[PDB]
Amino acid sequence: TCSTTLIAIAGMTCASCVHSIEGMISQLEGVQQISVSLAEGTATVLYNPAVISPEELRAAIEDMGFEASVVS
Amino acid sequence: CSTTLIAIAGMTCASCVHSIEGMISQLEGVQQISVSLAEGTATVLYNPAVISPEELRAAIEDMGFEASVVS
Ligand SMILES: [Ca+2]
Repeated sequence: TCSTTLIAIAGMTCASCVHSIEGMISQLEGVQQISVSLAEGTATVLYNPAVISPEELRAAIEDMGFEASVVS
Repeated sequence: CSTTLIAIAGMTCASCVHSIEGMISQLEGVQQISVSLAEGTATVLYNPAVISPEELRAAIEDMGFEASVVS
């Protein structure tokens, strides 16, 4: 079964980037779905914790040039 | 839900109005959309946890109509 993680993402200011983040993160092994809220500055990720971790997700987002933090 | 008003240029037929309604209304997070051909606008009721005015506007633009968020 999937777990959920909430990640704060700073610096998102366009639709293009929302879609780019969702595309990149969704394709990682174990990621079922990612919902980015441009309004709230967050991503909610449904993932298989046996194969990927919140800190791996966070790190992938950072690598795209956004500051990111696992909230919960 | 939140509400956004989007100005859309170039709506000059019923078929396009309905196309935009269909495409936008079916996006995840979108509860309702009303398009005004006379006023050149769409009013969208949406869940900001899931979708933004910026994304709505970009989706309309991707269909071939110039769009801007008014409020
Ligand atoms: Ca999305």
